[PDB]
Amino acid sequence: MKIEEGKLVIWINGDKGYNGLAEVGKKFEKDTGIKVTVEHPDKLEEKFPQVAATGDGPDIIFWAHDRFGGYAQSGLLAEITPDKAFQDKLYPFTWDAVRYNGKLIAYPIAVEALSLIYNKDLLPNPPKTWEEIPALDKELKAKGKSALMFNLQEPYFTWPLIAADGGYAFKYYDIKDVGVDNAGAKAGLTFLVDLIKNKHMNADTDYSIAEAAFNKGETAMTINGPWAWSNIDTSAVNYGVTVLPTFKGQPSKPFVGVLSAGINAASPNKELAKEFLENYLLTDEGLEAVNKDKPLGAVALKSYEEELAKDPRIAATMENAQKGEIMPNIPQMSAFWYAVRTAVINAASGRQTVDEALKDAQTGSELYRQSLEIISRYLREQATGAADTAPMGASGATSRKALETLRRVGDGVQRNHETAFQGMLRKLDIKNEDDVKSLSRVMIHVFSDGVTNWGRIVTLISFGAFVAKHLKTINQESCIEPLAESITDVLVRTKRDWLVKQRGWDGFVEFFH
Ligand SMILES: CCc1sc2ncnc(N[C@H](C)C(=O)O)c2c1-c1ccc2[nH]ccc2c1
Ligand SMILES: OC[C@H]1O[C@H](O[C@H]2[C@H](O)[C@@H](O)[C@@H](O)O[C@@H]2CO)[C@H](O)[C@@H](O)[C@@H]1O
Ligand code: NA
Repeated sequence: MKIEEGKLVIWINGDKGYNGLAEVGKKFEKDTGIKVTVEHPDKLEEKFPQVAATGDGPDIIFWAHDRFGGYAQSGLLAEITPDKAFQDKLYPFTWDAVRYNGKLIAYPIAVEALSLIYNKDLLPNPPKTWEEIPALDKELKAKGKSALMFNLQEPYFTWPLIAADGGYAFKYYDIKDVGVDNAGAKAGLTFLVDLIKNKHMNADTDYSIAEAAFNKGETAMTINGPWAWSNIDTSAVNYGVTVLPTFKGQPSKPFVGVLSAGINAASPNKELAKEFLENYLLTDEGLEAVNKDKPLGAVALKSYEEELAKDPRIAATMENAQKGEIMPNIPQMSAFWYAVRTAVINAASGRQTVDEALKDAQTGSELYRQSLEIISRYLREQATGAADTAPMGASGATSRKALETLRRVGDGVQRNHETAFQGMLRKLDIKNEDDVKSLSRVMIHVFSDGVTNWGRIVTLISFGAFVAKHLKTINQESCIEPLAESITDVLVRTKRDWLVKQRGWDGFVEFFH
């Protein structure tokens, strides 16, 4: 099994206090003889699910809590079971952030929210509104400075503004209700785009560029989290940390993250990982070592948070946090961020209009759920002979028309392939939920081998329906939902970009109209 026993490998993002974490690791080694390696791989949040699915990767992964539901759904995390006395050492709301399907899937570390960071020597009174920024930038440009620079390549940083006037990810979670392309989101992202068009900001600005400009005194404000304050301390900029500006009179609403540590389900060192996280890291001295390297924010550990809470920068962080919302941890968060990242980048660069960009983001964010709705309904009605009577939601005319198209087209595909499907089904031993796991390997492989088009997607789904009929016949109707989920995963994981390019299921209805 790929992960080595008797050592701990930890992954944490490169903007965090990884040298402090490695000090905690040295302490552990001194008491236990177990060496701890801390690494900060690029794109770790994307790499983890790839490697862990093979039984490889780090023993411990640190990331905000939003990615952890996806990893837990995929079976990539160990359930953690801290006892009552340990649970009571942390804030309950930090535990809530790492609860998925009623199980704790990670240890919470610290609460992170973005704030407005400003240079007090350039801007003694920071703007209370977004709307006053253009005028401020004009005033600053006369003196060779700019008003505001922040990372436009990661949507986390633009989210507070998108959300201010009513953008939202998933309504509180109703995965059916997505608010990425509503009027509020459009208003916020249009304001950003106008800043860029009026040369108050540059579309190419990334994390490093914005940090460098702020810490060199070139720009009067940035938007960043507590991890950033160490580099600003070293630069000797006189800075303040404050509430984000309002937009259309309403607060900026940052997405609040709880930095959390999960244990790899494939680790043979789970007991050492638990001992390290509970008895070395989540202690006053452990968190202090980390926080001294790069500030964590509002830590989850009550004893130590009471000391940090007196710092005005933490107060500001918590003020922004209360105006914001805790991120969801559901599995489609990954897709939501991918869609939104592209929409912001393309709207900023002018490759797409705001309307265009947010439409595509809404399609991408809704794709898994919409696909599972169609596929699960078609498989279940095929298997049983009766349609599901529940409505689709308020966003569900697309689901409905896609199901109707699928019935029409799929009737013929199953009819014409009945002999071939009967043959393929016989080769396979599909008798219970264990077997369906295997099918995913087969179905991915077979599906990916050929060309990408709607006809072949209909054939994949049609075979799924043929299997569902068989499942029902042998009293394994409970396997139909897992089959539908597995087909949906295959389809959206391998064809997401192609699907969004087609306008999702509306494209399907169009192709076969
Ligand atoms: C694992 C079962 C799947 S998934 C799938 N996805 C798209 N298309 C498929 N079949 C067509 C003919 C295609 O490739 O266009 C299949 C088959 C499938 C099913 C039965 C068969 N008999 C011979 C070959 C074959 C293939
Ligand atoms: O930009 C989308 C991105 O947002 C959040 O990632 C944050 C992270 O939480 C912070 O700890 C800090 O590292 O900056 C990151 C943004 O660059 C989400 O947690 C992440 O899943 C998402 O992709
Ligand atoms: Na990164």
